Amino acid sequence: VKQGPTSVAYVEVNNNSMLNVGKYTLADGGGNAFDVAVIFAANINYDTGTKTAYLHFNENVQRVLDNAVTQIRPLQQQGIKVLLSVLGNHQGAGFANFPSQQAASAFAKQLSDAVAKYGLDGVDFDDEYAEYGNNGTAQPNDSSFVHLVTALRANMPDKIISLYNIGPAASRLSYGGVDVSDKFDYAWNPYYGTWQVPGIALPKAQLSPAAVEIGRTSRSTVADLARRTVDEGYGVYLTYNLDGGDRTADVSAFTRELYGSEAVRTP
Amino acid sequence: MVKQGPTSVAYVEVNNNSMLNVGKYTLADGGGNAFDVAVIFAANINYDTGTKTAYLHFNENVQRVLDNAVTQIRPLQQQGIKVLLSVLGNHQGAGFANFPSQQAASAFAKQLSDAVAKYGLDGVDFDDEYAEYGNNGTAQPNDSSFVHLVTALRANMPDKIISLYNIGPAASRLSYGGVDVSDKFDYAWNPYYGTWQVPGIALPKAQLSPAAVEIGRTSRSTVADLARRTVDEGYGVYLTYNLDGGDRTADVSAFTRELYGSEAVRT
Ligand SMILES: [Mg+2]
Ligand SMILES: [Mg+2]
Ligand SMILES: [Mg+2]
Repeated sequence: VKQGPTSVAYVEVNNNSMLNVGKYTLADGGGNAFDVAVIFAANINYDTGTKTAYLHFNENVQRVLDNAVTQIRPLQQQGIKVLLSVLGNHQGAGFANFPSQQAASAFAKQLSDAVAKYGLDGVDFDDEYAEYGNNGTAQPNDSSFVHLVTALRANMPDKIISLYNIGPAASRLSYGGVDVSDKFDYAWNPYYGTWQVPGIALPKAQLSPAAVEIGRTSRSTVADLARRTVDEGYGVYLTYNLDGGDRTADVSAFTRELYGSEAVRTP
Repeated sequence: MVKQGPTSVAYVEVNNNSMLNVGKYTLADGGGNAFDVAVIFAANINYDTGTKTAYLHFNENVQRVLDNAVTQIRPLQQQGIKVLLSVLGNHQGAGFANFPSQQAASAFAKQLSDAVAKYGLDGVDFDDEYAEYGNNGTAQPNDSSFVHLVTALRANMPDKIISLYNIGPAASRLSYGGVDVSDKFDYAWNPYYGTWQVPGIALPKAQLSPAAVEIGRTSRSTVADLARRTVDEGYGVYLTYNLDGGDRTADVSAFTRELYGSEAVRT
């Protein structure tokens, strides 16, 4: 019954629980304050012996996935999609420097295998901390990310793929006559506290020019950025770092503008 | 063998890293410092509900760095590197923009100047985040508090450095009662790491850093691009944040090549 744009919440599972995303609803009965929860974050690692990238989960990320039944399914039951973000991890392998289509495809299978095993709704790409060049890896090239996303989308035609619009991967979305922009569901501004339209050939309904960090970004700014989201006709609103505290006022700061309603907490 | 180029600045999170790393990077051509200004991040503004009076608060690590200034600070100053103390909100309602009166703002300013002199610092940096205006029965930001505080502070230290992290309520409230305090600052920089945003402040370009980079997270190519744009366009400051204890020779040289025409070298 809620109508406005799609709300997104990155959660740093190293410090906080995914379930807090589901504790905020709209006073006027519209539904959840948040539409998408993102687990931050899995990693892309490099195995120097085999000279091969692989998907890696730290102790915290692995705990959330292993406990998907208490840590994920309840959000999904409420209607909240859950994604896994993937980040560089200082080992030289990154989303933009796969040496070949087959190599990018091997990684896509690992991502899609993880989405399937743990019942996830999709994946989010964050191309930072890769440290391209460590362990004798190559610098970014023009084809790696297009190959990777092309394979992932073929693997998961029904799942969400989203882009944290930063890093070398973000500027390499077209290769060999294929622009993979329409293979993403969403793209959003990575600079928390600011408004910045992603220059990506995706419709406005799937873009978040605004990005805020709950608990740090001024409530004045949260509200203004959500008002601009609606005013200019955009369809996504990115938030990061919701914790376990009482953020009713922080959340209401944008639910007031996105949905015309204030937020209430479940406990 | 002197260095010609914009003044580079290094925010150091002392909760995790030592100030001394800032002095560990010199230029391969001439041996000047890669970094001209180190900023201890960060002291706090607390409220104290009894007195109803804001006070300068140091956390365990900041207190340790200041108490041990002889080994953590003086070596940098003796190497020619100025050392500033950042001040940040701390969730207790008092912030730089909601002092109720000139007198109370002047009282907090005396605490800052006193601490500058006691520990032999070179000045103070303002970061107006996390204050949580309204907590403990505090007021919302007003138009006068920050002008009063900066006027009193500059009166206390005519010879010291006062810098502005360009974010938060205080950074839009620089004029009141016929007094514009823009020229009372020595520097003002973009808070949005990874980006280029010229502060809209009535300071000369030589005292502005539109560039902001996080060492170890911002891509080296972005570090270099922003450093090149700083020289082009003619700005006088280049802000870096979060230098750690690892070997960041390639990250530092990424900007020193463009700022000063020379690679950096560690130890
Ligand atoms: Mg689509
Ligand atoms: Mg395109
Ligand atoms: Mg700025």
